[PDB]
Amino acid sequence: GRVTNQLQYLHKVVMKALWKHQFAWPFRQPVDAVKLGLPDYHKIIKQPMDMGTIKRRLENNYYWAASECMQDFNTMFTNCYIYNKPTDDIVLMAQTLEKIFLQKVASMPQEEQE
Amino acid sequence: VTNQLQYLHKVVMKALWKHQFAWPFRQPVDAVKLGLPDYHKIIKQPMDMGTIKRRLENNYYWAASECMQDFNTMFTNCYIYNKPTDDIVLMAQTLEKIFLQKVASMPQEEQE
Ligand SMILES: Cc1ccc(-c2c(C)noc2C)cc1S(=O)(=O)NC1CCCC1
Ligand SMILES: Cc1ccc(-c2c(C)noc2C)cc1S(=O)(=O)NC1CCCC1
Repeated sequence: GRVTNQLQYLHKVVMKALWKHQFAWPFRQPVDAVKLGLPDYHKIIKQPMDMGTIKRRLENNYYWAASECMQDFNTMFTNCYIYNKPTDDIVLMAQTLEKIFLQKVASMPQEEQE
Repeated sequence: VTNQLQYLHKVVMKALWKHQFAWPFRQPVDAVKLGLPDYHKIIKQPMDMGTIKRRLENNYYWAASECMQDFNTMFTNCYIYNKPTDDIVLMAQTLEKIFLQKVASMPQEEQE
């Protein structure tokens, strides 16, 4: 990967806002399926993702393009909607964080420049 | 009309609308037709491409982020309502990836 204007933005503007949010705590580290008593979690969710993984990937220059990092955010929220029951609080927490994500993504620099 | 909404109409909706996986999303979920009596009990804001397109055509949106949320609600409903193993979820995941890909290249400063 590399460093771009868009990836800096996703790191310093989007991720920072999401990270500090009051609903963000369950999303800051990987789902610990053992520590939460969810033996079926990895049977259902084949691609785990979390903001700590995404953050570390931004810090180590893992992404080549902004959309790659955006895909990871989407996977994180998608896993949550897919695995949990519609009425679970975590679902509402993901939706709120996801809306902030889309709002902030709308204001990202238009041309990806290294 | 803003620059961003025209991008969402001409680039994003254009790509998504004509996709081979788009057909289940082109019109509102018809719960009677699809035999899903609990659909509207679980899903409280139904959303679909036909609605989003109609809205883009009739200048309903005041901001790009408002259209983006609709697209997002449409996909989120799908993941929340359906079983993880259903094909519709796969189809939604594929469309949403294109959405995000295109959205990453949208004009940045929403000017009227
Ligand atoms: C502690 C925790 C962390 C992550 C998850 C989680 C995420 C995120 N996505 O799926 C699951 C399951 C669930 C949990 S939890 O143990 O289910 N607790 C939830 C109650 C309401 C908010 C948190
Ligand atoms: C025909 C149809 C249309 C819409 C849905 C749908 C959407 C969109 N979101 O939730 C449901 C349920 C489901 C169906 S369906 O009847 O479940 N058939 C699907 C199987 C794979 C492709 C079509």
